[PDB]
Amino acid sequence: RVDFPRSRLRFKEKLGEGQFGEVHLCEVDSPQDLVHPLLVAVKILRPDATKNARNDFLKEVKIMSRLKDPNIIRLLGVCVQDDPLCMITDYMENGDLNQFLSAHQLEDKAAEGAPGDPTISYPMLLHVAAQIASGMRYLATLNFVHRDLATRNCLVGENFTIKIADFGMSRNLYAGDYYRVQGRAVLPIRWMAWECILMGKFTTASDVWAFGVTLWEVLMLCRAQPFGQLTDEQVIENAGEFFRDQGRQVYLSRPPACPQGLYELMLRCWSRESEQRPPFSQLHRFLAEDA
Ligand SMILES: Nc1ncc(Oc2cccc(CCNC(=O)c3cccc(OC(F)(F)F)c3)c2)cn1
Repeated sequence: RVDFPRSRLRFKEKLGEGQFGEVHLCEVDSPQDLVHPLLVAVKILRPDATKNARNDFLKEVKIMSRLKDPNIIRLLGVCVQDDPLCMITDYMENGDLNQFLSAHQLEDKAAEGAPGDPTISYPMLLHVAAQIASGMRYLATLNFVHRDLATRNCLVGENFTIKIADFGMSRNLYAGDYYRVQGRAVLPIRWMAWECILMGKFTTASDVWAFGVTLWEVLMLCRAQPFGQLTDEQVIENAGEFFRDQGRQVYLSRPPACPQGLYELMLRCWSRESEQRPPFSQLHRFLAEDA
């Protein structure tokens, strides 16, 4: 099945960089002809990319080809017949959600405002969170497990639209969010269900746990790291307390912006029993309909 026409991509700005690739903002004139212009993001494999990096790139494209939802990153096209390998996706103009919320302050306003405005309202936070829940609801229907849900992996577009993505665990900006040990998978422990930390297997139910923490982030306006006053080792030992179930495990505290009713739903996402955690359809309905 034919590549996207590589010649159509007019490169404008370099958005980001990794040791293997770089991401660019491109515009596409006359998107009408493709069966004023469209902005897209493209990830391109750098010419010095190892054999292993190329393989990972091709697998990433295949994985991404599964996912077709308004609130998940979308694979618009590819250029892989020739080099450099190219992956084309939605451009989300307001960047990653963690940096976005970090730059905002909470205000009680009836004005929807703009993503550029210095403040954001509580109803809008609920709307951000609902969109993530809706994305995750879709992934759950495919039994697709994300494994790294967090605000650093979400993107914000015009009019506060949200898309879930996955940028890997290697960005220096978020190094503090990962627990690294020689010979082991890198783990986002502060977002991980206890059974994930102890046994290393991920499920939709552990994605629900991570969503609870992602919700906590959003309601904190990303002002502080989950369990930020505790060390990595204490976070890992906390998973042990969940397993022993002697009532000594600890939870994230209620954000100021978070009403008690919503907090109680958040706490359910952190149920010891995976089966007692809310399904994403119920999480989505609560945020979309129940404030
Ligand atoms: N400004 C701006 N605008 C848009 C932008 O986005 C991208 C730009 C270039 C490349 C990508 C794709 C990265 N790969 C994934 O996201 C990925 C991979 C595997 C599974 C996966 O599952 C999931 F969708 F469920 F998460 C997701 C996104 C970034 N910056």
